[PDB]
Amino acid sequence: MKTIIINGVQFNTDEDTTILKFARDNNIDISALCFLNNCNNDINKCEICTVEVEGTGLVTACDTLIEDGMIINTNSDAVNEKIKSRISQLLDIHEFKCGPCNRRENCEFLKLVIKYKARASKPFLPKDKTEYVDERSKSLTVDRTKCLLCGRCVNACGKNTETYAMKFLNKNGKTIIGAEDEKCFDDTNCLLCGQCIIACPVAALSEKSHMDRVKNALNAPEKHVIVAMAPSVRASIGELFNMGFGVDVTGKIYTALRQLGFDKIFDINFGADMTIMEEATELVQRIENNGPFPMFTSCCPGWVRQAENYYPELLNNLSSAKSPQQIFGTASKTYYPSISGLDPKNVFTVTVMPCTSKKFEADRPQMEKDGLRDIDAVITTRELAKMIKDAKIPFAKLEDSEADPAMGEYSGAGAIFGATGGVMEAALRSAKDFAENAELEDIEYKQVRGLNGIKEAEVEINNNKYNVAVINGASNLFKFMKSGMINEKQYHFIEVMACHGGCVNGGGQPHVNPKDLEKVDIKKVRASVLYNQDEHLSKRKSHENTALVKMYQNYFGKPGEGRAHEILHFKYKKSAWSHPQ
Ligand code: SF4
Ligand code: SF4
Ligand code: SF4
Ligand code: SF4
Ligand code: FES
Ligand SMILES: [Cl-]
Ligand SMILES: [Mg+2]
Ligand SMILES: [Mg+2]
Ligand SMILES: [Mg+2]
Ligand SMILES: [Mg+2]
Repeated sequence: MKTIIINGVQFNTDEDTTILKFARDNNIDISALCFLNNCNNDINKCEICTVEVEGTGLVTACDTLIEDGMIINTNSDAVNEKIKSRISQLLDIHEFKCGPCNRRENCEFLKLVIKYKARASKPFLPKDKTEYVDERSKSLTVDRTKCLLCGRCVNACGKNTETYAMKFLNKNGKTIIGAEDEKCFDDTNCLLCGQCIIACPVAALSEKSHMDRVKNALNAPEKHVIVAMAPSVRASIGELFNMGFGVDVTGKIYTALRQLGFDKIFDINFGADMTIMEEATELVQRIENNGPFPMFTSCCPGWVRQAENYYPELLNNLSSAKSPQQIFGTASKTYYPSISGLDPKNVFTVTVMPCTSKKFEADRPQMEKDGLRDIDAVITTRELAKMIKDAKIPFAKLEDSEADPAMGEYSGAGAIFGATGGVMEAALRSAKDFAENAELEDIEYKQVRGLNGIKEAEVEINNNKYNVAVINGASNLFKFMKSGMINEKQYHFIEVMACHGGCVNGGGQPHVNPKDLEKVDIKKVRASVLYNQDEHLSKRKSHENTALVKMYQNYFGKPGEGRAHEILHFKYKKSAWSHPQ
């Protein structure tokens, strides 16, 4: 037991925790900035969490454990003057121009500036931003006129991926954040997962914009612009319209997309059902041939980059099915003209993703056929919200509409893709039916769901027991491989997601402030929307999707062979040998 006094209030406690956590647990306001993910910036503490401890002086609450006898003051003039001073020193290195800024509505730094009425000693007003901006990547952008050097991106990359692809760099005697040797992120071991963006409290890290690609296509007379959103968008975008967390906004999105001028409203969940058709067929092929094993999923481009960069010997074990994004895109240039009369060259296919790595996937040289890209543009959840707001579309008051069905219907198995273990569960629902030539009623695989980092299960398919794993976050892939877990038993099918929680926690998603993250389990609440859709959909197996069945019957043929394999599959170039690299 300890006795603590905070702002005159005595507490008796046996907790072993920091001042900051104890105070917040007890409804005592203490500000913080660089603290996130249970880490602060050890080499450059922001000190926004400063408090006074009698007999010690000023201390950082976010990294100081409570101790018996402490008498703490969080709101004295001296404490508040120190905090204001720290914010002022940050304004000295910050281009404070919120009007056109992409974080204007949800910036953590602006909130602190306002709270403490802080002002720079000397305004930072660079007349030209070229030297501060890196837009080389297909997925990420850096604007160092906004960077606080808070280290939250560095810490978050370490925690989420263990790549440490985001680093502190010494650029002629000045500290910046960036990739190894100040290279373009894409040319390093970076996965392009954008977890560093999600951790950034300001507009310093962003997605590489595709909004101009999209607007130019919408305004081109002869382009027919398809749009299709990822599973997770419908569970997330409402947050950016003050609608709260866990709101299913599917119908409003379809309406908003029509109001933005898109010419066809499809859904990547249809592509999710296509990927299952192919992937479950491939798994059954491997089961009936008793190998090869394991098969890894290939639908998360952060994981694909992780394999290319660290485990290229596993590229030969990846499923060859394209991801829902790319498989949908391929079909949008082949099947869709065949049922519409559109000239394939005039089709422009746009996805809305919770993900920055998806932009790199869509821009891979070989992701095209006959000169036509599978996918022409990828906008994040954040970018779609901005497009809606710029168009003055009253999202929260829109009536619901439906997708155009031909490439827009989806089953409950497709619906769950955006949660960790969703691909696994969806794939098993079809694989078991295929292998057993049956229509099984027991389709829920709750043992692969949820936030555990490594989830294993034994499944019975056609009288044989098989082992599956769901790897939940890139750091957990490293743990599974480096610890030898892959060799502890024979795995047959392994799902890997780069973002912990699955795509509902992707790097293109709405930012959430640290206080809301403590109040709301964002990964669970966003995923709950998707599981709810599956629960109430009539068709809960990808192979029961009626639009999909017609597509295969009339155009692609049998999945997993022939035309479907020729067109809808992809093997990574780095799977084969080359030297040098
Ligand atoms: S990052 Fe925040 S404080 Fe800085 S200009 Fe943008 S909104 Fe304003
Ligand atoms: S890019 Fe963002 S998270 Fe990273 S140090 Fe700069 S302000 Fe902090
Ligand atoms: S995109 Fe992912 S791997 Fe690359 S620096 Fe950001 S968090 Fe690290
Ligand atoms: S888990 Fe989803 S959001 Fe994250 S990198 Fe992979 S595809 Fe993108
Ligand atoms: S929030 Fe405590 S040092 Fe930054
Ligand atoms: Cl249609
Ligand atoms: Mg620390
Ligand atoms: Mg220092
Ligand atoms: Mg148009
Ligand atoms: Mg193949």
